[PDB]
Amino acid sequence: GSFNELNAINENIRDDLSALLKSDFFKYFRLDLYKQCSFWDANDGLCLNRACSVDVVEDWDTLPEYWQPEILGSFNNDTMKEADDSDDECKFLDQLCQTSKKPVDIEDTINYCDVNDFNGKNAVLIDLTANPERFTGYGGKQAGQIWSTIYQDNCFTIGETGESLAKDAFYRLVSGFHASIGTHLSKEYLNTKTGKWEPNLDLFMARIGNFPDRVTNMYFNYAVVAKALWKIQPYLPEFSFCDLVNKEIKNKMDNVISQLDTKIFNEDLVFANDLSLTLKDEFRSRFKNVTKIMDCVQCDRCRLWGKIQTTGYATALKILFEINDADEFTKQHIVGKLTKYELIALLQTFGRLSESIESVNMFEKMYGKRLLER
Ligand SMILES: Cc1cc2nc3c(=O)[nH]c(=O)nc-3n(C[C@H](O)[C@H](O)[C@H](O)COP(=O)(O)OP(=O)(O)OC[C@H]3O[C@@H](n4cnc5c(N)ncnc54)[C@H](O)[C@@H]3O)c2cc1C
Ligand SMILES: *[C@H]1CC(=O)N(CC)C1=O
Repeated sequence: GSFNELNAINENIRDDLSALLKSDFFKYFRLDLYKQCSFWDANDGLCLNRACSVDVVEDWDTLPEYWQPEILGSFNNDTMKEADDSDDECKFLDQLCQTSKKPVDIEDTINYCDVNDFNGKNAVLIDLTANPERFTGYGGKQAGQIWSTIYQDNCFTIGETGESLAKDAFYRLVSGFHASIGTHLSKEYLNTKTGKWEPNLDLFMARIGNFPDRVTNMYFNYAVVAKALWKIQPYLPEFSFCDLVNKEIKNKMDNVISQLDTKIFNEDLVFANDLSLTLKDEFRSRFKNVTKIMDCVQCDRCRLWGKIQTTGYATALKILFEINDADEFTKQHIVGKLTKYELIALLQTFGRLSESIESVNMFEKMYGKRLLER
């Protein structure tokens, strides 16, 4: 029954959210090309023995050279650009249009990236519109080990208030995230017979359709992210007005968020009121580690989007935990302190979840039509 309300909300914002995500302000994301995987060599030592590929398509050996996993998951050249230490993504929403640099800086220098701890040994700005999440063929042992490690590190301090609650929330968030990716690779699948990317109903049923709970987890994630966006809206500063190109972005983000109001928000989705300060920080800490293990993903596009969504979820949790027991002054502070980096992650993550719900609707129709066919 809650699918009805959430999906209704999503039908109305779907197109407005899409256009926003395509704007100059939100279309790029800062990514460090240098991987720090605490296990195997992520950078060089490319994945051998297909320990990073999926059997799926009968056999890749019978498919053309340019349709292998390493290519389907690679970045587009003519899109990304070098990221400087002045990258707006490192700045706080408060520093974006601070009344003609109210914070002086008419001399010396100010490295916001280095300050806010963006120690990327080699960061670049990727065009998310030209590098969409899609089926890349990535999978196998590495993919499975990464997912397992993530799910297996669901261990909070015993003796705490809601240790069971935190454990359930963490699992659902990861599951919705995992499912979200499964829905996208099913929606954006490469038909090795026409070279066209098209919906693959059979894959979807296998990764999602026949496991209703994965669908439920995506709606849960959608509500969590939507609630975090709803919670910050009243404290968003005028972060875009001073920029000619993105002048209306702040207002256009308001158009979307305002259409999200639902009674579902009255619910304590991540148990903010039931988790001790110790679990809240442990919970947050687990997600940063998820964001870290993303460096072990060999597939580049998968890593980019993984970094985006995990960061998106970490931001949502930060918002919902902190804004919970906070006065108005603290709320403006909390929202004003989010980085552009974090806001892009949060909104882009909401975009992935919005498209996933839409894709489920779409696949359910394909399913219904194929059955009416036979
Ligand atoms: C962060 C990350 C990002 C990725 N991004 C992409 C991508 O953009 N494109 C692409 O083609 N591939 C991507 N992959 C891979 C994709 O997630 C699969 O791992 C892959 O298609 C191989 O499928 P599988 O059938 O081996 O495993 P999965 O379908 O990954 O299975 C893992 C195991 O967990 C279970 N499982 C599956 N989904 C859920 C869920 N939602 N909730 C609870 N359990 C579940 C399954 O039963 C199975 O035992 C990514 C992997 C990681 C680790
Ligand atoms: C998580 C925390 C812990 O000690 N275990 C057992 C190995 C977990 O599963």
